[PDB]
Amino acid sequence: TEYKLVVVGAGGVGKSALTIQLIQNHFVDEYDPTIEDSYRKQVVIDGETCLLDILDTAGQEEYSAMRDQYMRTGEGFLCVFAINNTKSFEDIHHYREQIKRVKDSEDVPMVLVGNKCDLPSRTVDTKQAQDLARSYGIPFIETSTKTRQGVDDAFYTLVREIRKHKEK
Amino acid sequence: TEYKLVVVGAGGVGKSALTIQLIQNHFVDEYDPTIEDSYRKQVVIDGETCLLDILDTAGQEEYSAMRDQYMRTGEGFLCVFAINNTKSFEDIHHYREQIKRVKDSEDVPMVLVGNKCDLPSRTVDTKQAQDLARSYGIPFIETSTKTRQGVDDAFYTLVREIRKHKEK
Ligand SMILES: Nc1nc2c(ncn2[C@@H]2O[C@H](COP(=O)(O)OP(=O)(O)O)[C@@H](O)[C@H]2O)c(=O)[nH]1
Ligand SMILES: Nc1nc2c(ncn2[C@@H]2O[C@H](COP(=O)(O)OP(=O)(O)O)[C@@H](O)[C@H]2O)c(=O)[nH]1
Repeated sequence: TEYKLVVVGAGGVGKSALTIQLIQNHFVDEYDPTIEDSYRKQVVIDGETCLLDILDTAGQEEYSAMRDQYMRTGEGFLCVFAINNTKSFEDIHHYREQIKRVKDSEDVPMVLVGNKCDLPSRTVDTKQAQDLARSYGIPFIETSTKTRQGVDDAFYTLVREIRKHKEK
Repeated sequence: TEYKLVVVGAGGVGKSALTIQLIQNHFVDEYDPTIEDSYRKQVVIDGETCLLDILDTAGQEEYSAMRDQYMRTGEGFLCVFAINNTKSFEDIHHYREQIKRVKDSEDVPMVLVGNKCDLPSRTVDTKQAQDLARSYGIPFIETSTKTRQGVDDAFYTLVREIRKHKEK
């Protein structure tokens, strides 16, 4: 019964960087003698075993058949833009709308993430993003994989959102 | 109407290299005024529009929730090992068995691919792989992304296998 987390957003916003850094600080080896080699790696976030996937829509993924499958399988979504990329922020709404459509749900656990908050070349203000998150009813947090600001908190917040959804 | 191709195999066998090289030689821009920016990139193989996905089970993908979803969505599978990696050849059968189980089908279009055939350090003989492919009833081809040997033929053969399956 793992929690299934999906990281979504425009190309180049830092989805891989965020996910790698999370794994780096939260993976453990678990003994499980029912599997071939007797040990498996898992990620534990806020007490929950989590699966992690990245949904990219550009580049090689312009050729993928899997977008809607990622949206159906994911239980909560980190919706990532970069604070120095206005287009990436503008693209968020499309992602959120597609997820809601594919999941046929108005209550999907989500956290809005403004990554690269170490950069001095900001074009998306914290207030713009907070306003967006408030409209959606979801948390917003700024992150940087360079300084580590916010990264753990973004994923832990998403886990708490999934947990509250599952307890409904 | 798109043919959905999935490249599967152990980490490091060359799945990304094969897929990138295929895209490089077969992508086209298509005019489509129904979509946002009026042009979309597509891959055309043997006259068919194809979608391309890579199923990796190790590394970051040890944490993925999506393996069975890739297997359900894919219509044909390139099962890739490397000719200098005996373990990757040994791992093929497990992949094939899982695909058949998930798809609940004895007739799944597949091609067996022995990649890195430019390398002089061979530990998997062509006969070993041909014997495996014959048992499965599927084509086998050796490829190299370094010399380009076989790469186009592997994907074109898979498209023909899917086509014949769809005409049944
Ligand atoms: N300054 C800065 N660069 C970052 C940060 N996170 C990622 N990057 C860089 O942004 C680029 C894109 O990151 P990547 O993880 O590949 O993005 P993805 O395409 O969304 O997976 C890379 O060069 C990363 O080094 C961050 O918090 N700050
Ligand atoms: N010599 C040789 N190396 C290859 C070939 N295809 C891929 N490689 C290398 O093998 C490594 C793994 O390739 P990659 O595509 O990342 O494998 P994947 O993990 O299966 O996606 C990389 O260093 C590639 O450069 C090939 O045909 N010949």
